[PDB]
Amino acid sequence: RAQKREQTRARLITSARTLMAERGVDNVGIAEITEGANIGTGTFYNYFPDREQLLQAVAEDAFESVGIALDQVLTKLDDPAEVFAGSLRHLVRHSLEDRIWGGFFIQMGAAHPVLMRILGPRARRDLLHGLETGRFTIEDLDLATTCTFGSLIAAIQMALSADDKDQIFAAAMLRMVGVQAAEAREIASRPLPEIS
Amino acid sequence: RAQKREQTRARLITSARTLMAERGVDNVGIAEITEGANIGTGTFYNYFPDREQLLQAVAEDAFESVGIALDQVLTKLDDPAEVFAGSLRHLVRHSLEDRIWGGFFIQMGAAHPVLMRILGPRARRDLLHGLETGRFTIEDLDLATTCTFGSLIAAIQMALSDDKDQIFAAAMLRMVGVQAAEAREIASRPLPEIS
Ligand SMILES: Oc1cccc(O)c1
Ligand SMILES: Oc1cccc(O)c1
Repeated sequence: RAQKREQTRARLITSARTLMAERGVDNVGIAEITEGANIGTGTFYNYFPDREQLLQAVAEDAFESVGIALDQVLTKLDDPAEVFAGSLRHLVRHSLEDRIWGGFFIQMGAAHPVLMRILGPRARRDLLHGLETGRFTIEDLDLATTCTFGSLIAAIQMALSADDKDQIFAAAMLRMVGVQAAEAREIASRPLPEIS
Repeated sequence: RAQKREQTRARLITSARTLMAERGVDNVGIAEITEGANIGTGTFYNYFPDREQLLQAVAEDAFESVGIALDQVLTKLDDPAEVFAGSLRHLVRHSLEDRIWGGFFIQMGAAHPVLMRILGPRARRDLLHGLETGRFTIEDLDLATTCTFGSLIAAIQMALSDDKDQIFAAAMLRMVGVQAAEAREIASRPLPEIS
């Protein structure tokens, strides 16, 4: 049935996440994942065409969780520049602390597309907000959104293979959207609201 | 000696580029490539472990050619901002007009590392100069250069799906501390022909 497939995909996603969180997205095979979901190994490809799709579902789950948490806290700040900066700083910190996250930004070339499906609409919103209040200067909204995540990935990959890294990165993104060079740094250094 | 091994590698690179420039990166296999280099299909793996390494070498060849060209023109301008902007615009224009380039950005996950090792040092140089001059405001030179290419890739991928090069360059200027208002002006000045 289609209902059986529905819950199995869900169980596989849960299995993959639990295992990768412990050992790394790169150190878990589908045999172990199918075991965790309680199904025959040779039956995996009955729910996912390949490994990548499953990886993407796990990444969506991770990014969406933070996205929702960010929408709960951050947006409650008045300065659009702080909302955007704070959001970015949380992503960077999560990347340097979550085993599974670091794995997404390195061993996954589809990180960008996933980030765009889940956090893109949120970032665009935050940027549009800053544009409407004259806080930001942006010529193309979609470009700023996609470049932000392209930069995030590169930024996290560098940091991972190496401290206010999050602050420095956020400042650069603030400057990219039209914030005075000196002001940007200050805004990216404001106390960061707890995300947990 | 293994000197022939080196010659073959070079011939394979030449073959892949010629073929991919006419048919597109994704429509050319080991079969066609080895044929252009005049060797058997199977012997391919005696020169490259995978098709991916050859693809990277072809991209290196294309990025280096433009890098060298830029080093002999753009760098002659007096405004560091315009040197950086113009260089980025050439990269965007090539990406949208050259069949082979489009393929590197939407058919190769190693785009960033290849760009970073060939153009990275060049962009970093131009950014440092602009930092010396006080034209830019950058806290971490490596971060700025790796972010520029991260952005370039994303920007090109989007475009590939009227003056997009100017807009991209302006945003990068803004990212490095250039006044939002004067950024678009600099990014719209006549572009010096690279070749
Ligand atoms: O959820 C997000 C992610 C990145 C930037 C932002 O403003 C919001
Ligand atoms: O060769 C390059 C490529 C991109 C930016 C730059 O300043 C130089």
